[PDB]
Amino acid sequence: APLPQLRAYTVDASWLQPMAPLQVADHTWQIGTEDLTALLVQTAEGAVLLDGGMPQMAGHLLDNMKLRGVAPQDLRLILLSHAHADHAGPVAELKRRTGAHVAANAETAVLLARGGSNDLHFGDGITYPPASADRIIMDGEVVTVGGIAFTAHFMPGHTPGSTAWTWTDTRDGKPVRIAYADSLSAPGYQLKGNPRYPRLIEDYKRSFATVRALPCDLLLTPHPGASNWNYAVGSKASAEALTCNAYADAAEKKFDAQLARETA
Amino acid sequence: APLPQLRAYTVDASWLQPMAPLQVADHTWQIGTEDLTALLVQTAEGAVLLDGGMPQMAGHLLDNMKLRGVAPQDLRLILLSHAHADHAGPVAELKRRTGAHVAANAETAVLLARGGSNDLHFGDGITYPPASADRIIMDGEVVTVGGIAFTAHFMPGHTPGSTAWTWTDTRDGKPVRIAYADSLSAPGYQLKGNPRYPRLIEDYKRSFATVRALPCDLLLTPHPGASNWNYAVGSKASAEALTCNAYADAAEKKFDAQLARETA
Amino acid sequence: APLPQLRAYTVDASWLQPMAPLQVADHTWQIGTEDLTALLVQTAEGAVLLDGGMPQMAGHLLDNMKLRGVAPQDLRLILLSHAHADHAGPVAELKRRTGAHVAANAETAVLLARGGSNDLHFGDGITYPPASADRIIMDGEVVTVGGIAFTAHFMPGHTPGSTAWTWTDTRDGKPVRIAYADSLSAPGYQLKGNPRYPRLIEDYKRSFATVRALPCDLLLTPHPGASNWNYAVGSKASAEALTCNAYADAAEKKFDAQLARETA
Amino acid sequence: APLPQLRAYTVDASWLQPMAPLQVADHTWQIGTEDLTALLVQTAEGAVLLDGGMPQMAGHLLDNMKLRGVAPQDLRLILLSHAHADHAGPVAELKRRTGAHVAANAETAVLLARGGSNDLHFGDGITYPPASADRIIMDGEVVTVGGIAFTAHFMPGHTPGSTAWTWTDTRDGKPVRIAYADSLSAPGYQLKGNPRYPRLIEDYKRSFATVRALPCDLLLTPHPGASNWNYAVGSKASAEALTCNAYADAAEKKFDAQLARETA
Ligand SMILES: CO[C@@]1(NC(=O)[C@@H](C)C(=O)O)C(=O)N2C(C(=O)O)=C(C)CO[C@@H]21
Ligand SMILES: CO[C@@]1(NC(=O)[C@@H](C)C(=O)O)C(=O)N2C(C(=O)O)=C(C)CO[C@@H]21
Ligand SMILES: CO[C@@]1(NC(=O)[C@@H](C)C(=O)O)C(=O)N2C(C(=O)O)=C(C)CO[C@@H]21
Ligand SMILES: CO[C@@]1(NC(=O)[C@@H](C)C(=O)O)C(=O)N2C(C(=O)O)=C(C)CO[C@@H]21
Ligand SMILES: [Zn+2]
Ligand SMILES: [Zn+2]
Ligand SMILES: [Zn+2]
Ligand SMILES: [Zn+2]
Ligand SMILES: [Zn+2]
Ligand SMILES: [Zn+2]
Ligand SMILES: [Zn+2]
Ligand SMILES: [Zn+2]
Repeated sequence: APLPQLRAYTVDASWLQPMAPLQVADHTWQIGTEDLTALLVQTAEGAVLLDGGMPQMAGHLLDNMKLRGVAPQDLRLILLSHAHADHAGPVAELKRRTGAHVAANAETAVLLARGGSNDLHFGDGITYPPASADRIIMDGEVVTVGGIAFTAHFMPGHTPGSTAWTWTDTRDGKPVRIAYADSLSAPGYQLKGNPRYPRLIEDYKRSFATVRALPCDLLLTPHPGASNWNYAVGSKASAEALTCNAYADAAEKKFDAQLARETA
Repeated sequence: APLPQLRAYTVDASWLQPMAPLQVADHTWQIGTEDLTALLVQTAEGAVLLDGGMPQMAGHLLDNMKLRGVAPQDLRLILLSHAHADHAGPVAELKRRTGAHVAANAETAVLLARGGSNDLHFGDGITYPPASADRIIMDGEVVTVGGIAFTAHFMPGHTPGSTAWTWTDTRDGKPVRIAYADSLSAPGYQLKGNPRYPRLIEDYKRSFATVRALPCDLLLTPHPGASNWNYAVGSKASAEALTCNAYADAAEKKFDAQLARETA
Repeated sequence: APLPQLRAYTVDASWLQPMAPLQVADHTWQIGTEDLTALLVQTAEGAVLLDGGMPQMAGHLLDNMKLRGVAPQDLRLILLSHAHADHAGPVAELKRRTGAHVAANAETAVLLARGGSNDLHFGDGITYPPASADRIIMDGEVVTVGGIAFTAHFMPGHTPGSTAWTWTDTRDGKPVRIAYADSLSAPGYQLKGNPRYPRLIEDYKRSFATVRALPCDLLLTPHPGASNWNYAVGSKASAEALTCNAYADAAEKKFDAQLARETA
Repeated sequence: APLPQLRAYTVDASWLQPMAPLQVADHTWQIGTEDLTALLVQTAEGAVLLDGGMPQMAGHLLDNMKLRGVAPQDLRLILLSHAHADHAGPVAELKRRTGAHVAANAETAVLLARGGSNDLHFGDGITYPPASADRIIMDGEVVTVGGIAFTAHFMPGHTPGSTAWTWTDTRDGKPVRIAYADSLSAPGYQLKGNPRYPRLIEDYKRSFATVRALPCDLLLTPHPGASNWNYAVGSKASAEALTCNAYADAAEKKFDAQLARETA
């Protein structure tokens, strides 16, 4: 009886369904797929990319950046929510083909440095090509590119380096405060007494309060369904979107019920 | 039409067929599978592991080390031939569970650091968990562990960091010079005018002469069939084994014919 | 007028005054200098080193380990308080000459990876040879070596990766709870509105409460004077030592006065 | 008697004497100091920097790039000769403040990754802030930026990753072939039987032949005096400059005499 074969990381087909650039604000564009968020922010001095999706999406992101008139050498910075393969997949290839830098916190940098291997909950099952972080950022730090200020807010939980990014854009000249909050889920995580993450419950709870207090007029999440975004219906995508309170309060109820069912 | 799914790195079943420790010399043991070489060298001050095989072989290697009376903390050093997933797969997990160090040259270290991603010929198709090299070694350098001296011989070709290791063991008190030479194949490689490896032909040719001149009374290769080793027949495994000249001369004939067919 | 010359990191002479192993508990030994703490813990399966001091102390640490009958290959693990040159200096050389692994959190790992360069407060003025962390640890995680359990407690402040280590030893068979807390000082730090560390005050305050609640019957600090340890007087070294409450309460009073004087 | 203090890396004052941009060709500019070469190549799609000099020269390089009308975000690539502190010093700071990428071979990347520590000949005496290489290049590989092609030529000797860069510029429309060859010196190196570099003599000899055959109409070196460049006299700087043959033949005579005196 031979040893088992390696198994690839397969996802839903909608996660890999490419879409054209859907506009969020005057400078913010969704250029990922129907079920994976990849945000582009075009400024006067360059573009900024927030997350990238699956590893095989690198070419699709570049095609959509070309549609927005953004050349590869115009991408200045890559920001991340958390360093899992379904969000930070193409980061390594994007750095090679765009000449961009990656800014992330220490926890996301070390997870990105080993390509998602030795995950606290997933082990080596979800692995992507590794990449290095060029700039380490702290909680509440401000990253400015082309006059647009990106503020990081640590929200540990899904990964130890989970980060929410908030910035202020315009919509026909009216200022809108966009908050890109990371996921607050724990799919199959051992919450109680996890040796690889002893203070996991304290971090999740403290992150729920963090998401509630985010300066936010419009919320987006790495998975659009988590905040009731529907990238497929085009104009009416943000119709039934959730608030920061509604998103954090719904996520905490799921966390407590899962925590209660774990004690069984 | 969605983007294609990720595909895993599947191999022949014999590459994953575990085997018990087959003895090579007084201190050298094969503890891998039937078609993947993993050499253990037990010394008075600790053990040395040469290659590890597929990524899912980490547990099998530890079980065989236990059969030889080698505890995890007794593995002192990990040496490599080249940093591909079918040879350096479990290196990252082995470092975590054994407290061992990895010695490799600059070219193998950087390929091991990115887990085989961005391969010169394979791209991101064959990816394994990344690991870091603790000690960088040069061509002709001597690594000593427990009185046994391991000499490295650079043989660039299959990978830029392909390394042959030679050491002198005993067999019932009689000194035997064991040479562990890396593969000299180029499966699907573009040999002529490869932009990622311009001087590839010069390196292959120079490596053929290197393998011929290795101090060698017994030759082993990462794939046992490359030197006509048959780990399955136990005692008669080294019966029809090849010499250093026979192995290099057969590999060069295949390289030239492939090079001639490439010009077509 | 030429550009200014590089200036080395010079310290007090007592920081570099070697001392013989002074015993703390049945298994805990101070093997550093008179004004720099380097703790050795000898277990049945190997030794553990906590901090190392200045970069030029690597040879002195090895000599003292030899006096305790600890061979270089017997050092299994290196633990750190924070990755500054006066505490993590010889870590890179120690890893080369002992075959030991380093366990630290993400923030200490990335600072250790760049050798103290690009410090949040010191820039590139205090730089030491870089080293890599082999195992990343989380807050409250337990590291066990030879039956002795080391519990990490994150106390961000002096550096973002400042860590206190607590373990339970014996003293003539009587269990003693030793806590090795990191420094709580801010020599020349901008506390209010520091762009490289926006939430610095929140981390310092939260760390003061962390140090107070440490399970501790005997406290040691990277600088022995910070807890009124006097390694020079031998037996009477722990005579006037401070408690966890006394150490945290004295450090907070200095932090608030410095914070009040900063607002001037 | 306390342990000795750390000593900084002090150099000649002329190595730190800033100079204004002296023009080499239509697109090539020397923007370093009087005795340290730092070459800037302005193209239509961005600038390229070859070497940077001492670590404290980062601000001077940026000032000279501003004089050439090159903004920090316009520096696309950093190329190196070898990763010593007097040539790759400011690379880490330049990457932070310019958003540029670094391309170097495996041997230079690993030396740059540890900031010059654990040098084969210098140990930890010459240490600079570490930086990471974004793109690994092979011997004879071509790097193109803005239509200007940079060809790498490995010349191991001074360091294992010593690289000569050759490109073709214009001078009033007339094509000039510029070769930037690395140093061929061995100041205090043990040449014969060096355990850290066993095949050092073979690499030096093979590199002498490499420098002779470089396509070169104008030669520059990291230290301008090595090729009889005098950056101080402005226009007449390249007056008494050496050829590729003259530079390699003079360096080999010094190597053989030093090798003969070493055998004494
Ligand atoms: C590693 O990627 C994830 N997990 C998986 O794909 C497998 C392992 C699974 O358990 O379903 C992960 O985390 N995601 C999230 C998230 O909320 O971030 C959700 C909702 C589920 O999908 C991705
Ligand atoms: C990356 O692993 C290898 N390649 C593959 O598995 C695929 C990609 C394939 O082309 O067959 C690779 O190289 N090997 C060698 C070797 O000689 O080293 C041989 C003989 C073929 O198998 C492994
Ligand atoms: C980087 O090393 C330190 N700082 C210096 O040496 C210079 C920069 C200085 O400002 O005096 C640092 O932090 N230490 C601590 C500590 O409490 O950790 C104390 C008390 C002061 O000494 C070391
Ligand atoms: C590490 O920097 C160097 N060495 C020193 O500065 C000290 C250590 C010294 O031995 O003089 C080094 O190599 N250089 C070269 C070169 O040719 O590259 C020359 C000519 C001498 O200066 C620099
Ligand atoms: Zn995820
Ligand atoms: Zn996800
Ligand atoms: Zn291979
Ligand atoms: Zn193979
Ligand atoms: Zn400090
Ligand atoms: Zn200190
Ligand atoms: Zn040099
Ligand atoms: Zn030099």
